[PDB]
Amino acid sequence: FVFEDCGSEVGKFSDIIISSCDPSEEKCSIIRESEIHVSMKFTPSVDVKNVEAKAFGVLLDVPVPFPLKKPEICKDPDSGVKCPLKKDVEIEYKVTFFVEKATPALSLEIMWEFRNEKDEKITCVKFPAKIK
Ligand SMILES: CCCCCCCC/C=C\CCCCCCCC(=O)O
Repeated sequence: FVFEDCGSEVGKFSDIIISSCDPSEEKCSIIRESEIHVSMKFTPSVDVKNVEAKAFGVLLDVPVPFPLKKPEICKDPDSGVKCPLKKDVEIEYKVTFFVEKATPALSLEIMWEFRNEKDEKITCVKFPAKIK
């Protein structure tokens, strides 16, 4: 599968790594009852004062918004990212989350965005996943 760019206007990403899956697969396997480690290498094209992350699961061609626990990336002590972000400098975001047993097993497209304080997209990543 491909970590597709779903449109960003104030940055780009170069690499996404999800511990439970490899891009050689048809869909990204997300294992329940396990810790998932996610990394993104990205570069803002402008100086960024604050970052708010957004996630969506695609259903019926419509991206449905899903709540994140720590959307203010720069204020999360474990993210590895400190604001302000400098223009043209590649940095890396890190996050670990645990997928509960109570998580339904399904296949869906995931859309994941980092926005700045101005609600402009720094990154937009889209990929197919299978929770299994
Ligand atoms: C309930 C299971 C959720 C399904 C797993 C989604 C997998 C997508 C992988 C990476 C993009 C999401 C990154 C956000 C990490 C969550 C941390 C948080 O709650 O802020």
